[PDB]
Order: sequence, then structure tokens, then C-alpha cells
Amino acid sequence: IVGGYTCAANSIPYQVSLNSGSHFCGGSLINSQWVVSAAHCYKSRIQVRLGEHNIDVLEGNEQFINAAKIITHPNFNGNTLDNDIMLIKLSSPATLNSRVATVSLPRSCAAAGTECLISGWGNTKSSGSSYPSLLQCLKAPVLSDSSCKSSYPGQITGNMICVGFLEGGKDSCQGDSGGPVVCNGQLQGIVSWGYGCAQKNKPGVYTKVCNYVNWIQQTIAAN
Ligand SMILES: [Ca+2]
Repeated sequence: IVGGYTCAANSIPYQVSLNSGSHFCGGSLINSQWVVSAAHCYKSRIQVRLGEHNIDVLEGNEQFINAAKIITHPNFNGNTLDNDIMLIKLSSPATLNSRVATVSLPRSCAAAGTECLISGWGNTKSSGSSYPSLLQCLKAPVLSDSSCKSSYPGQITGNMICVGFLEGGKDSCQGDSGGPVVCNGQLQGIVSWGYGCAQKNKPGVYTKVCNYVNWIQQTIAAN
């Protein structure tokens, strides 16, 4: 996250870190057994880390649970990142408490200008790289489809939203991949892609979670 703030400890209790030796992606807990992330975060072996704040230090509230099922959207397009969504079934249910909690799926799509919270352990610099120990937070609004398409001509499908600032300076970035955009208590976006980070007129692009509620529910129901 570039231009954000350090989140207060466990203030994003649905935020998880996907680990394959080190942190490589975020994700969001949506029930005690299921995490949603980005399909471009796919790896064949993943440990889900819940209750994290400082990802480099054992603080006592962590739950480390292996990914058992790893299911990318069947229509995920690796070239365009259309349908960039992935579900992970934990090998054991997470123990839900105040520091490890689910976030609701959307009951409807978020309107442009809706304020949201983006979070993750990704790069905090728009030039170069700095990867934080502490979870980072950013308040950012949903942008209109026309503004998102003007930012990225010929690449914004109906399954993508832009969230952020056309003036740049504040954005998700590499390593935030797969993490949450939550608006009014609902997971509306998944960190998907962009042109660099926090550049002028290149806000981050996020998977439009509201398009996938039925796919998510059916996948969980069937697995
Ligand atoms: Ca730890």
C-alpha cells in the first residue's frame, strides 16, 4: 500500500497473508473454512496466515493453516486478468474471535464514490520497493466505470473496478495482490492489477466481487 497508514493491530480481522515461504499475497476470510483471493495469486502450495499484524514476528494471535483446496475461477484469463478470483479452502476451520473474523460478501455492487478500505503487506513505494512488517491501510473511493476505462483503455472488462485516486499518490501495490477492498462492511474488490503504483491517472484495478457472489456460494456449497 502506497500512501496509506499502519493499520491498528488486528483492525482488519478478515485480512490474511498467503505464505509460500514468505508473504506473497493477501486474501479475505469469508467463512471459517474459506478465503477469497486473486487467481493470479495461485500457487500449488500455500499456507494461510490469519490474525497477523507484524508478519515478521510471532505476536500470539496468529493462526497458520494450510490451504487444502485452491480453486481459481474457471474463466480466469491470465492475459487480461478477467475473472481474477480464487477460493481457498482451509485444511482446518479457523477459530473465529475478535482478531480473526469473516467479512460479508456484497449484497449489491458499490456505487461510484463509495468510500472503501484497502489493506495489505505490499510495497509502500511508488518508485523502488519497501515491504513492511506491519499491515497497511488505505481509504479510497470506488471510481466510475468511465473513469476506469479512460485510465485503462481497452482493458477494463465488466468484471473490474477502479478504486483510488486519479491524482495518484495513494494506491495498492505489488504484494497487496489478492487482498481486500471493503466498503460498508462488504468485500467489493480484490487487489488485481494496475500500471505501476500510485501513478497519476492509473488507479489500481480490482476484481468486481459483486459479480461473483453466486459462483462463490455455489463453489463453497459443492466443496
Ligand atoms: Ca508470525
